[PDB]
Amino acid sequence: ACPAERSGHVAVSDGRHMFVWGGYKSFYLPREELWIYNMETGRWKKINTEGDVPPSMSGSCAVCVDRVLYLFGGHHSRGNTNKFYMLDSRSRVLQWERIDCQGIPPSSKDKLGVWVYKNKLIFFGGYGYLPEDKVLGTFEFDETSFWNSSHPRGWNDHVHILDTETFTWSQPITTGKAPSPRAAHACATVGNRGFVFGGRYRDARMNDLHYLNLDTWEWNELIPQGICPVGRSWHSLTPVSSDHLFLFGGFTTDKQPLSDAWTYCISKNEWIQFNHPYTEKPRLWHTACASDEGEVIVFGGCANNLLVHHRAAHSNEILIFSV
Ligand SMILES: COCOc1ccc(-c2nc(CC(=O)NCC(=O)O)cs2)c(Cl)c1
Repeated sequence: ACPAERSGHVAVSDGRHMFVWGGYKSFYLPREELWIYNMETGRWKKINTEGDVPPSMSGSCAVCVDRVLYLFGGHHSRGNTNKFYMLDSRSRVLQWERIDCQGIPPSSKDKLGVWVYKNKLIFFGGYGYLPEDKVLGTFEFDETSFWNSSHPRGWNDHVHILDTETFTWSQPITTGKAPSPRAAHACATVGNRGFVFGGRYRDARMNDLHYLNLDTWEWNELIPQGICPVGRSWHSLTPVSSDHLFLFGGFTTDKQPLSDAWTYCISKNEWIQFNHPYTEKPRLWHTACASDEGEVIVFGGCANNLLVHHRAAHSNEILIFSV
């Protein structure tokens, strides 16, 4: 009929159709299901996948390139993973493919972000286990995870490249000052600039903005003039044009669910707050996808503090923002 409510799912789009997989609610959602939303008509459609179906997961990182889907990472019932999957959505019953990649993969983690640039999928940050061996960057343990679970976890500032020409992992030699290790940040790509805003680190949910030059591997920090959005994690950051990123929702340091929306103007280096009718619908750990008609499609996520699991208000609403 319609997709069940969920948080921490993935959603990717080609501008017409939005593909939704995974997430959890109050147990993980069925791993074989793939929900497809038509951005032009508003109808959903459920299909069942086969092949090397990934385990049902929260916090995975997914992209849609040339109508083929790539999925990295996430948290399943036995923990975090660093496996890589692809799902060709061009043609026949769709088959997931686990890709045995070459090179040193990233550590097993979730709640990260990715930038697409030509043949490269570029992943940044996240939360998961200590890397099996030293990795270019820094890993910072989360104290609370030691006593809660068998395997402690922590945040990282790693940058990894999966080159789709050969499916080989590598780490670029970056210059500049990289952002601190973080998870639940939001990543967005415009041209050769890989933007990242916000995220959780230590005891803070941050408000800084940075971009990585995807042609020179140089980190730059952006300091916009005037009023800026409150620091947050579990928010969405979506390119809406060559010159504007759309920001919505999330979760403050003081654990307040957010319903504000902003546009970040790249050319002017300025934030502009966006009026919308969903002020009473804060979401965090939702997804957001841009349509070819200048809209942003938000789905799922939780309306309150999802860390109180027995009171968590997960959603299956579609919120349309006209930009
Ligand atoms: C597998 O079911 C999902 O339910 C959850 C939801 C959240 C967490 C946590 N994530 C962190 C790391 C972080 O930066 N979290 C982002 C932040 O704190 O703003 C600390 S607690 C966990 Cl383990 C399980």
